[PDB]
Amino acid sequence: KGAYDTGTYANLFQRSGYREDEIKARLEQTWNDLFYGDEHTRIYYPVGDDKGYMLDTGNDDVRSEGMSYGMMMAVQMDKKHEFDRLWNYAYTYMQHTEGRYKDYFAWHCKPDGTRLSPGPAPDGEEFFAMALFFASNRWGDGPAPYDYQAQARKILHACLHQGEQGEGDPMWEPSNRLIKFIPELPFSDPSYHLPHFYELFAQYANEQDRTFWKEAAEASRAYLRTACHPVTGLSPEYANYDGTPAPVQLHGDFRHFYSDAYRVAANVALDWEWFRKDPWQVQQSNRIQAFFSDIDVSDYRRYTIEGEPFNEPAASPVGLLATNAMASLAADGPDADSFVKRFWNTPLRQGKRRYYDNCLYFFTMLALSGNYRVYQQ
Repeated sequence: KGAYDTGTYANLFQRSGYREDEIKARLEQTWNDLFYGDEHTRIYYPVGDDKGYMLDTGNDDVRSEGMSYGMMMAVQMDKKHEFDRLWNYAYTYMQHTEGRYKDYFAWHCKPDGTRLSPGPAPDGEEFFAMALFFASNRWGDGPAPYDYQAQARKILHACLHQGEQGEGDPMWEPSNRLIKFIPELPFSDPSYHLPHFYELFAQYANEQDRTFWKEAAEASRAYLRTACHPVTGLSPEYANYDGTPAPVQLHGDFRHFYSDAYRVAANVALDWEWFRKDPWQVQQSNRIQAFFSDIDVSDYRRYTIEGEPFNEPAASPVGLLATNAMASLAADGPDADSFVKRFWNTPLRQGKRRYYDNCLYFFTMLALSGNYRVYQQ
């Protein structure tokens, strides 16, 4: 039985030998550095009386992934003031009130709130919805826009029913219950698949959509079994509905293992911890850890999914290490303890390119300390 049933969350740092007091302190120190740290470390910036944003330091913009990530970090750490500031920013500047993207969020804007392009990034919407359901369950609903449960249901309504609402498109393909890369294109991004979140959408979303969310959970677990390489455990950034790498796109070649694909190992391991439904998830976690067991983080590259290294280095090697270590929630092989200790000894990234690494880092620090939890009711 998973943590959803038992209420017990594995403290992998404690199992590795770290003291409960040091683990708590390290998690609180990670939060303080990311949200209130110095100018070379922090990624959260308050705005006036009631807003705040998560800055993509590398691109000098604010992304719906990043805002939704910040809200999930905040609710898991019981930080309601920061949650409400991030949510108010996303609600005020990024969420569409009309047109083909009604109730979706512009995927990026300038820090001042100016939208840069109207189209969404579906992984943003699913983190916004999960974080808002947890806000409702931990803290209770306030007046709009802080009526968390109704806001979450409104987002997931649009995710499934946008084509009925007007000229746009839903974020899930109805015929196969799989999330799409963007509403308009007929392929997916394996890192967007969160079967563990869809299990909870099946409990918390509008009653009419609960059967769909439960089928989406099963379809996504099966989809990941097709998308992850059976030898290396590596997955492509973009994949066809059948799990093979999607064709080269106008904006780049996403057939390889790079930034987006890092989250797959993290997502598989958390579904295993929460629901414990697909034992393949243990072997997938063992495979990716075995692949990286003898590779230095400073030497991480782009890889073909069959494990051929490019000369090109990883842009977010600390992010990749974080997701490899989060796989210890599921992995039972010879490398699981080593990755937990290597992660413990790795500090937050600093400087211009810190954003993506530091988001993935914080979620691993939550999960390995036993603090990435389901908030029920």
